[PDB]
Amino acid sequence: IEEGKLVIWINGDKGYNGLAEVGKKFEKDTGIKVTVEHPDKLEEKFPQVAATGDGPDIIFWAHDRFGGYAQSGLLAEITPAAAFQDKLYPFTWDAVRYNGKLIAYPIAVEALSLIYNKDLLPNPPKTWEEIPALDKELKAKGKSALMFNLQEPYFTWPLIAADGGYAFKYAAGKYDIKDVGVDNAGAKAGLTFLVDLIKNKHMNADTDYSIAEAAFNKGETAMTINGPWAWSNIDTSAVNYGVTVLPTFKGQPSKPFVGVLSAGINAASPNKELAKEFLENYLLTDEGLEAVNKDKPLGAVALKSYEEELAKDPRIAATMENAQKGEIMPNIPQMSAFWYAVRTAVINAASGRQTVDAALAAAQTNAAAKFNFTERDLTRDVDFNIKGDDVIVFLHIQKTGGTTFGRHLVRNIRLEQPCDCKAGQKKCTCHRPGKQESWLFSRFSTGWSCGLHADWTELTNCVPVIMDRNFYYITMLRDPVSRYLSEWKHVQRGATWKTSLHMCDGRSPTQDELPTCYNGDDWSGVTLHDFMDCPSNLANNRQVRMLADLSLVGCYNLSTMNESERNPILLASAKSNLKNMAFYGLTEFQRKTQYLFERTFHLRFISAFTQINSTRAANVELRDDMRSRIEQLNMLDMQLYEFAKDLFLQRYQFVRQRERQEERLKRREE
Ligand SMILES: O=C(O)[C@H]1O[C@@H](Oc2ccc([N+](=O)[O-])cc2)[C@H](O)[C@@H](O)[C@@H]1O[C@H]1O[C@H](CO)[C@@H](O[C@@H]2O[C@@H](C(=O)O)[C@@H](O[C@H]3O[C@H](CO)[C@@H](O[C@@H]4O[C@H](C(=O)O)[C@@H](O[C@H]5O[C@H](CO)[C@@H](O)[C@H](O)[C@H]5NS(=O)(=O)O)[C@H](O)[C@H]4O)[C@H](O)[C@H]3NS(=O)(=O)O)[C@H](O)[C@H]2OS(=O)(=O)O)[C@H](O)[C@H]1NS(=O)(=O)O
Ligand SMILES: OC[C@H]1O[C@H](O[C@H]2[C@H](O)[C@@H](O)[C@@H](O[C@H]3[C@H](O)[C@@H](O)[C@@H](O[C@H]4[C@H](O)[C@@H](O)[C@@H](O)O[C@@H]4CO)O[C@@H]3CO)O[C@@H]2CO)[C@H](O)[C@@H](O)[C@@H]1O
Ligand SMILES: Nc1ncnc2c1ncn2[C@@H]1O[C@H](COP(=O)(O)O)[C@@H](OP(=O)(O)O)[C@H]1O
Ligand SMILES: [Cl-]
Ligand SMILES: [Cl-]
Ligand SMILES: [Cl-]
Ligand code: NA
Ligand code: NA
Ligand code: NA
Ligand code: NA
Repeated sequence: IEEGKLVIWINGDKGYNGLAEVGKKFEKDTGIKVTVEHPDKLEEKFPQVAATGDGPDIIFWAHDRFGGYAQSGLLAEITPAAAFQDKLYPFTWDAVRYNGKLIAYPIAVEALSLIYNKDLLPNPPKTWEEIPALDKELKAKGKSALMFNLQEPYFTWPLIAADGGYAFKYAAGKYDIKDVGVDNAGAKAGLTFLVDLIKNKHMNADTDYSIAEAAFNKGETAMTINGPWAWSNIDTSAVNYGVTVLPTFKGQPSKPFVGVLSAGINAASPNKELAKEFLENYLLTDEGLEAVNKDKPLGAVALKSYEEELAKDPRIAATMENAQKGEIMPNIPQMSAFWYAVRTAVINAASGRQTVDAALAAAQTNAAAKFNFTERDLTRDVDFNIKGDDVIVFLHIQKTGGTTFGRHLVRNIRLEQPCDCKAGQKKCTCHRPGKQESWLFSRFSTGWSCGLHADWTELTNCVPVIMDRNFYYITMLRDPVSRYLSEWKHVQRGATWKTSLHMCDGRSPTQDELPTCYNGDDWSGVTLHDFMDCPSNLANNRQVRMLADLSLVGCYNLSTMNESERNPILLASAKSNLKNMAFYGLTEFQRKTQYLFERTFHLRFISAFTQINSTRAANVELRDDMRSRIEQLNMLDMQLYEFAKDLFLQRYQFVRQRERQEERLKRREE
């Protein structure tokens, strides 16, 4: 981001040419250039890049995305004088308040309306229920009743919400993120109605924004559902159209989710005062908003003065009627998870590939961020025969507390013949009774015989050969921000693990495949910024990479597939390999780790594990924006760890409960 310039991101359906005109007036008056851009998926890109030092100075989107950005420390708190605040409606400032603080400037209120072609349909239907009859009439005339975007849940939500669907329950002054309303009876009735429209061929599951718009603007369909921004192209096509209240469902109004177009200032912007000037003194004026509105209409604008001027527009009147009947969107971080969940459910139900009930049940789980596991997933019972052919393999991922855990395995297990650890010696002899055979494959027993910090791909391909059986793989995991910081501090004091083989498909990577991040013998002294800056840093997503089958993505050769393909493959593979291990622990839960290891393998430790809170990672003072960048660099690991933590804690609860029941049944004999 350059100082002395402004870069603005706004969505491609908004009046970006008009906004650019406002930017040119600002430049005329100040010599400060303003660049407007409309990148694809800007709302996903922003948290990915703002966290570094790219990204725009100002980001426009509906307010629902901004709580998540604010929680990650990506937005500047905005500081409008009371005089300026009174220029906009309080309704709209509420939309942009997060945890007591204002995090953007409200621009305009948007709600979906029913848009109809007066030359085909001079009185639009008041109910969804009458649409099938109407369509049958229109099809006899070579036309259809209704087409609108079925791919984005924003457009189908009004119907799903009408009879009772909700996102998050509002209770006791906040949104309850555990009380999700996507699979209740009302939600199902709404979605069932839409699925039925499609089954009876009144609508097509494939219809998206473009297809619906093209059909309406060409007079092929009598109605569409869309926002104020859409009116411009309709006027361009010279359709004679009206904008009205959405139809009712089961006698109740359609309830669109209401958005407030909002302008946030990037926390990493060196231009915060200039951004403030532009927004307050150029855009949020009658003239600024008029310039944007003339390009693509904004809806009901937040600035009282200009909102009064346009209030008489019946299109805006209908927009206000639908907005009053709907609900303002929450701005909480969990909104994007809600939307992603509903997006998928609606597509799969609409296609007929999944029933409404199953699809919404899946959305419910996802929106509430829950994990369902089978009994088999929770039950890990290993008749561990040290006398037999069983071998425990400890896959040690760097900085997960593996030195501690590995020392526990060789020093701390009560065995008839425990490991023989001679004083002042690194390794131990962990042999079966009476034999010269090892029961533990690990750094402190066999050594790094399949390579330094051999990962899942290496171990599974090397261990069986180098020991000739039942192999019981185990590992430890750590929250990724802490694990990443720990690795940065260890590298900063000389760690490189440069002798690791990184073997996959029978060879090590080439330098082109895996470039080194440092010149010279090591990366000692590196700052966190420079650590984060190397694209090929093996610290990034280390736990996923080391638990996945790397052959599935072409090993270390990043040209063999795109990131959009490679990433889901890695995550799924790591989840599967982890889940299917005999056991794993979490660094943050030392005692639960001990207990589950003991109950999995039917072993006991001599001395209790202990929790060390005062780690080197814990001592790093971490800005929220920086934490967020570390999360983004480790996003696969963040997902793996969320999964792993939940499974681990569900395993703990399951095993403890069972043990408590057993004790009790025993007492209920005596
Ligand atoms: O045996 C020979 O061939 C011998 O021959 C001699 O010549 C003759 C001998 C005899 C006769 N005769 O007539 O009788 C004639 C001639 C010749 O002079 C020798 O050069 C030659 O020796 C060669 O072979 C021997 C046997 O293989 C080698 O000795 C082995 O290896 C040594 C070594 O590699 O240094 C040494 O191993 C011990 O020390 C290592 C280094 O510390 C240990 O490995 C390290 O483990 C670290 C760890 O786990 O902590 C790891 O650290 C990294 O990860 C951790 C955890 O994440 C981080 O904390 C660290 O920060 C991180 N550091 S990093 O970022 O820098 O990576 C390290 O990476 C890893 O290197 C090793 O575990 C330890 N083994 S031990 O405990 O068992 O002792 C030993 O002497 C020996 O090991 S072993 O074979 O017994 O297992 C010798 O090196 C080799 N010399 S060479 O010149 O040919 O290469
Ligand atoms: O990978 C699947 C898709 O993911 C991406 O879309 C996501 C967004 O990132 C989420 O934020 C959300 O989108 C919401 C949006 O936040 C909300 O404001 C509303 O968007 C309206 C907008 O208010 C209005 O101004 C106008 O622009 O129409 C928008 C709807 O098209 O509703 C959205 C949900 O429909 O969820 C979506 C996933 O549905 C990514 O951008 C996609 O390209 C990708 O396919
Ligand atoms: N019992 C324990 N409780 C909490 N953290 C522990 C621990 N034993 C080790 N760790 C942490 O695990 C990291 C070392 O992992 P490894 O042995 O795999 O290199 C260190 O993190 P820090 O570097 O942040 O201090 C260390 O503090
Ligand atoms: Cl070794
Ligand atoms: Cl614990
Ligand atoms: Cl037990
Ligand atoms: Na040795
Ligand atoms: Na260490
Ligand atoms: Na160096
Ligand atoms: Na800290």
